[PDB]
Amino acid sequence: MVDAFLGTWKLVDSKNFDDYMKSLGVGFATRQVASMTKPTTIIEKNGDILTLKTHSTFKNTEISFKLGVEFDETTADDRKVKSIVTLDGGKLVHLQKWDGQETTLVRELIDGKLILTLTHGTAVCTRTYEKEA
Ligand SMILES: CCCCCCCC/C=C/CCCCCCCC(=O)O
Repeated sequence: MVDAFLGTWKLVDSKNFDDYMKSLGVGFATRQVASMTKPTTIIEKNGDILTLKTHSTFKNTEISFKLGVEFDETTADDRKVKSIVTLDGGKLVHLQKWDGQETTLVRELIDGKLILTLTHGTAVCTRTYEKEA
């Protein structure tokens, strides 16, 4: 059900990431470096366990989870959140909760590209990834 998402993906477009980061309280210097990074996202599965790596010249993260089962996560910007990832309408929907706040990270495949939509507050960022062979 999550198979088309699997593989190695490289960032090729980003819209409103600064707005999203600023909404989360990320400092200007971090936003500045992040605005010039092009991460690689690697999504792998082993049975019911997905592992999602995000690699860059700036920061790296890795999470492992089962769909539909809450997990603790420490984000790239050091938020300690309660997370859950599901499939909804064919999209991979990652919801993070902390301090009564929420943000969603929604991934969907359009014409073979992976679109990541990040929403926090009123900020909506769209990042496009292309698959590495
Ligand atoms: C791990 C790569 C880090 C990139 C720099 C991020 C700076 C700190 C910002 C944190 C806010 C949360 C961002 C989540 C999305 C990361 C980029 C993406 O996967 O397309």
